[PDB]
Amino acid sequence: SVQPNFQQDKFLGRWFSAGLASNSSWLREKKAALSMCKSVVAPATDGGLNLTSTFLRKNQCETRTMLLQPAGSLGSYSYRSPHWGSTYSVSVVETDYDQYALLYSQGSKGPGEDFRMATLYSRTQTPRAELKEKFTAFCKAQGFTEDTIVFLPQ
Repeated sequence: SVQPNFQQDKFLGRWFSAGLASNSSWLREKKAALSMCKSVVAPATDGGLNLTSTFLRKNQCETRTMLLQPAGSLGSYSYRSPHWGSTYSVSVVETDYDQYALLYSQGSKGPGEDFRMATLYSRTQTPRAELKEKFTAFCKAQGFTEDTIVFLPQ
């Protein structure tokens, strides 16, 4: 399921990763340890997106960029992970552009085929109660149990 009439240009800019859910234990625990991270979304040369995330380690702001390649309909992408020998489908399931986006990622090829993750993006570092509830309900609809749902603190 993809956001109808998806406007990629309105999805650009600064977002904060405010929650996630996944069937991968270690990803949930690590992302929890990192806290909310800033993401910057910019158009890529191939018509898709560059997603640049930053996180703090020790005295340092580390930068990571993921190329989300267009996968055939607006709002859906594919991400190739050389380190994990795998390719993943990434969809913007729902967004209002100015406050939130709900994303869903699953493995599509390689050993990470089984992987699944729901992600909450907010335009601010303090998502409102109603958006946290939306996200919990989104995760539940995607089969994630409440124990796999994690809100990332600022």
